[PDB]
Amino acid sequence: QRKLEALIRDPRSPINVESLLDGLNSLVLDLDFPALRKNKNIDNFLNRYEKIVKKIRGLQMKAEDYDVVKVIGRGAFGEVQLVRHKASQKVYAMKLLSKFEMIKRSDSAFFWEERDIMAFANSPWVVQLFYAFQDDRYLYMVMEYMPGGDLVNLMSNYDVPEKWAKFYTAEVVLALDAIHSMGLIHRDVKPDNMLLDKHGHLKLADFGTCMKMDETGMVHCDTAVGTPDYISPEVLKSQGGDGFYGRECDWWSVGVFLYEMLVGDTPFYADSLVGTYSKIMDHKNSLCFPEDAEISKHAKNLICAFLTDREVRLGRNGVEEIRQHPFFKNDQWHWDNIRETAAPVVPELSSDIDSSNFDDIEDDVETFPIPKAFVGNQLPFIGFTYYR
Amino acid sequence: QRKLEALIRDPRSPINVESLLDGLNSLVLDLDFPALRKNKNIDNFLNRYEKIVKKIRGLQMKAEDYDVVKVIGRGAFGEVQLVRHKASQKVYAMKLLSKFEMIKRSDSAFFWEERDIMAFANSPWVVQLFYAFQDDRYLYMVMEYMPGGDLVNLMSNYDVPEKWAKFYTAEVVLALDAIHSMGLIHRDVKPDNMLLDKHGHLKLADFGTCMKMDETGMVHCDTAVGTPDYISPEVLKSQGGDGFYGRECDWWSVGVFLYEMLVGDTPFYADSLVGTYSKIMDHKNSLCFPEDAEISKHAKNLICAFLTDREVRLGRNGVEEIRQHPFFKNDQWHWDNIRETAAPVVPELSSDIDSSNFDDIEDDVETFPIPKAFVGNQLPFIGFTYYR
Ligand SMILES: NCc1ccc(Oc2ccc3c(c2)B(O)OC3)c(F)c1
Ligand SMILES: NCc1ccc(Oc2ccc3c(c2)B(O)OC3)c(F)c1
Repeated sequence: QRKLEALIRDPRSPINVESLLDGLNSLVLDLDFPALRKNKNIDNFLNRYEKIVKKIRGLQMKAEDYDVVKVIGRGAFGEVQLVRHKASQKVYAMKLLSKFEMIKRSDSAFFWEERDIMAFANSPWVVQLFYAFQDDRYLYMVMEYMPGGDLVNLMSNYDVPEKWAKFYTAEVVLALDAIHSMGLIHRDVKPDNMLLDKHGHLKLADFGTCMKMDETGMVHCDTAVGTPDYISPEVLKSQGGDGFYGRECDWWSVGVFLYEMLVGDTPFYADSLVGTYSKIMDHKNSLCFPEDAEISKHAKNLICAFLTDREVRLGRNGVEEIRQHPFFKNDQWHWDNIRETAAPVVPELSSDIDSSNFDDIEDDVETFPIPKAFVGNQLPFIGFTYYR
Repeated sequence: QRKLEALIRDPRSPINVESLLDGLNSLVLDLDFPALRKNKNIDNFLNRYEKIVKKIRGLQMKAEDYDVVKVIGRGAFGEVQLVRHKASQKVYAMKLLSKFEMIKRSDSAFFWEERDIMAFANSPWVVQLFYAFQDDRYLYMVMEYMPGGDLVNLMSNYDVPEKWAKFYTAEVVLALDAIHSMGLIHRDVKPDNMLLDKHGHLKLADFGTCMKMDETGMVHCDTAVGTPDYISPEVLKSQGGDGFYGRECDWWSVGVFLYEMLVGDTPFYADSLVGTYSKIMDHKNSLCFPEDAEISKHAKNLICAFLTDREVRLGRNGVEEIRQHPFFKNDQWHWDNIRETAAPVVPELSSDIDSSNFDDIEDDVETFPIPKAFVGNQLPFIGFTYYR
């Protein structure tokens, strides 16, 4: 009778208070309908709790506590908004995820690992999450705002020297090492999910595709997860069932990354997905540099090191072999202190709501149909709420 | 964001932790069925919480923490058991209430007031409740054990003098005054629900029929609640709709009580319910003493005082008029100290599990059918769990 309390005090546990509240709240949201209320038990339940649940809901953190400055990103499950918290006037980034879409597109569990990583990493490479909350429509995540934009934007606005590539890649390595050391594989590494902070130092951003490893160091996965241009071949083949893979796959991607950075296009680019896949599987005979784009011998090697079968891939036998590859030899920074050194491009920013390093998003509302019997659409999202 | 915590810390509140747990637990109990688990959302929910809920359930207080010494009472919703708590070896009385029967007989909300009264009265006249807990089958209430039995038993085993009647009635008065002062009407006063403690002093026992009063001091009730022999006529007539009644009705019953005690039969006894009702409505011309049973002039008056219309009933204008009625004049005790004086009959008891003052109960299992859709049978019982 003494453990239990600590169970509920524990911020990491699924039956800590906020989750329990999520419970009453999601239960109520999922039972309060005229059709279901024809059931006495459901009716006489709601009469008891419908009131205090509303009150609770008010005391909670809510979307209206924040001003929305501007939408800095948008995708198929929601948006990311620049915001300012009213009472404190502090600026944040806030990710909205449509509960309606997640149910519809049957993809309603990809955020747990994102939650816990951002909540608990306590790492300079992992964008921090301060609060996680929700309402009948969305999930919200309040994050430290990374004002530097992403590496896509940098590469879109720069011909990148190696001196720089050596830096950013280095930082990607340490970042991926942190996640790996937490027992997780990133699975969707790419400049898109690499954000530069106020000083121009990377943090990994989107973790919707993360997965925990075995006591060994592997994942049994039967679905391909990732983004065509950067998917490694071990992960592509896993699709066809019985796939047993590990962290090596992220290093593949770190590979493509550096190619993209230096050469200027992706190393398996195509006019199609089939044309990207089929060519990634032929990585042996398909990877090739332009003569004109003269990348160095050391840089050339690091790429090919990553771009090969998993059994021979740089990183197969530790991160150490990666770190001490000679392409990372330089005067500017050591691996002890890279993130406290003067990054290649420091963001010019006017104010705490300067979002110039992000593109302008357009702006151009769909909710669940009323149920006739109990379907339980809010059940997937119980345990999501989190307070610093 | 600061109130809320205190809300949940508050033992009186419905969203205090135990209730929240009751929530997850009852949700799980009501969703874990093959039929419903064909619903993805319900399935993928249970997979997350089914495990820790079981663990929680183990850490909880449970029926197996108690030995069952013997069944000291049984009725249509359950039993009352003498018990001993294993770890502490302390004896208690424990009331079981069948969840299955309460759903079936559509009477699943009569225990809340019983819970709170016994939990929170902090009164010598109100049997104390130490813990309230539950499982898929029953509700359990762990109470201080009243080893003296009830006043039915005493009257069954004694020709009662007035000196005694003056005492017990007195104690009933103070007891009913306490409940009244808590904003509640008892509605089922009768010796059955009067238990003598170790020293032979009354406490009121069953509160399944209690009701809170208005800011005025009344109850709007359209159902007759009580037990034929002791129902007052105002409450009988309330049945026929539009009944507005108050605490006076308990004093009616305190009336019958004293009659039963002194004369030896109930003052509206019959071979039937119709014969009991119809005769209670004629209380004007129907109440009458036996000449042989010579009750005193003062005692005679107190009865008739209670046994009359509500508008003229002793107690209509306060408890004071009751207290200083001359039938209560005596040398033994004052109203300041009655309960610390030497009761009329002190229980002879051999051990802490002596239940000689209770009858032997026989002993001669019916649970819910598996649901096909969500019905919510555990919803009525969310918020019942309580720990000292
Ligand atoms: N897979 C593409 C992607 C990249 C980044 C995403 O999230 C963001 C976007 C922008 C910012 C942040 C987080 B953040 O913490 O500061 C600014 C995001 F939601 C999706
Ligand atoms: N309406 C009849 C009735 C009377 C008393 C009831 O409960 C009991 C019975 C016996 C005991 C207790 C409580 B208790 O706290 O000590 C002994 C009870 F459950 C029903």
